[PDB]
Amino acid sequence: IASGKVWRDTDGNVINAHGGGILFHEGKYYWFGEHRPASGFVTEKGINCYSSTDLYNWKSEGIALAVSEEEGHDIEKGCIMERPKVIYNAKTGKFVMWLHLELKGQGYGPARAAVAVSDSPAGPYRFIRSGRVNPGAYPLNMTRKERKMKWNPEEYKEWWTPKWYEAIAKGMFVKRDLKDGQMSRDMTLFVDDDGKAYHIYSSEDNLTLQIAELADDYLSHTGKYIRIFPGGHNEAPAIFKKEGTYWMITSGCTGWDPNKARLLTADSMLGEWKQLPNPCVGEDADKTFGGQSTYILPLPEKGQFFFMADMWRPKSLADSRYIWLPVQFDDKGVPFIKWMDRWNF
Ligand SMILES: OC[C@H]1O[C@@H](O)[C@H](O)[C@@H](O)[C@H]1O
Ligand SMILES: OC[C@H]1O[C@@H](O)[C@H](O)[C@@H](O)[C@H]1O
Ligand SMILES: [Ca+2]
Repeated sequence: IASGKVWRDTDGNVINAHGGGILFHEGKYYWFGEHRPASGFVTEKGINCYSSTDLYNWKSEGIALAVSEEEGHDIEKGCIMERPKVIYNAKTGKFVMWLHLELKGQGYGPARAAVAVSDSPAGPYRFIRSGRVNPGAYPLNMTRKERKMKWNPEEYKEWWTPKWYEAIAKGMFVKRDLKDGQMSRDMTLFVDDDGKAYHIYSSEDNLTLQIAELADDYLSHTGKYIRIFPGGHNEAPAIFKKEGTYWMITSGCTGWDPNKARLLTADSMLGEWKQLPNPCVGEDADKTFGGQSTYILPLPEKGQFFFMADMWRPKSLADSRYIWLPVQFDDKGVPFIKWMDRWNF
């Protein structure tokens, strides 16, 4: 594994699977990610898939979730499709893909999540719907008192005042968004020990992370969710569980520019989370080695985990590279990440 270099599939073509993630099913790894074009910032083709038995050699499986050709469709060509993730639902035997969708021609304003489903890992995936998350529902961890507070929008027009920040912390944008649903941009999925799945996403104008329970078929949200680090600008979440404890790596909010990573931890998915120092160590750790978090893959056969990141190139997004590095653990069990030029499983 040679982070930062040009990686090619088994036909000699450049691997094009950004903002991605991996699952293992019936003996093979499947890597889903954004097909990015050589120019621009929209999705021309959709979500790409690659497969491998060894994590070194990747066969192109083609587009797993294609853009629609129907005019006015949610995923019409020219929408923005980002950070796709796939989880296998054991109950229904289906593959469920969630992704960040922004409607064609509307920049990043819509802030939706979208869901699609397939009987096979590589697709084709069938689009079901898009929208903002859990319309009408409050977070479990907003008290009755906090839920009663009202916030006149004309009094809070200026961002980053003391009163505005407090208001954001106490849930002013949760209430603003309560009718039509919570905003969802950068996102991930996690399937827990008990078969419950969670949708983790940057909400409230990117200011606040939310963690939402999915229904038993993984196709919708139950209404149960929490909100964490309000005003923190945690983005690009990646998450794993080890020995009962949850660990989440996130970026800051600086568009395509790299920034300092954060480590977050909890002893229950919907309990209280705490922030720890940057998990990246050594030279360039302050810039996440020039990358941005996308996924943490468990390798449960080994009791190991590895960290996947993107090295973004906004001038030609298809030239964006991949950083994959092992997760290491200190003598207290706290995960950390060191750069290695080349490494092996
Ligand atoms: O993100 C997709 C959304 O779809 C909506 O129809 C639903 O009301 C939301 O709770 C959410 O599941
Ligand atoms: O909007 C430009 C980019 O901003 C990043 O912060 C985000 O993680 C990406 O998925 C993309 O949306
Ligand atoms: Ca958001």
